[PDB]
Amino acid sequence: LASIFVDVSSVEPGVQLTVKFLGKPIFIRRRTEADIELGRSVQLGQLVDTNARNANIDAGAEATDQNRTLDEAGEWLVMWGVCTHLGCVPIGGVSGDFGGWFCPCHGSHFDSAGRIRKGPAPENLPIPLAKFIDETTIQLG
Ligand code: FES
Repeated sequence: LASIFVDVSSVEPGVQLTVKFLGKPIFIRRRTEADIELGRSVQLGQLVDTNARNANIDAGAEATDQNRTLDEAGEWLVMWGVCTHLGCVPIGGVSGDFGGWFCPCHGSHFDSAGRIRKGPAPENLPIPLAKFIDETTIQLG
């Protein structure tokens, strides 16, 4: 079966793990308290794309910070590392003007929940089928 199983036991706050799945990067960021608070401080009305783009929940779900992470605590942000404009790999480590990712191909800025805030990309970075299957492992797909 296609599903893969990622050990995240050693991922510390402020670290992104990048894993290849279906030929493309998946970003698994363990968010800092700053990342989480900032994500939760954004009103839906401020967003370019109000859809959660999240395979795990209703396709009409709103792009609240809570609908962008795997866990209620908001520590685990898992998304395709594929810019929704033309597919370049967004640069992380708190890059760009919105405390998240910057796609250097045509200048798209994503926030700390991977939501599009500035530039040509039309959509928030999509979230794959992903869930914890115990304390230390995320199943993708
Ligand atoms: S591919 Fe990301 S801004 Fe164009």
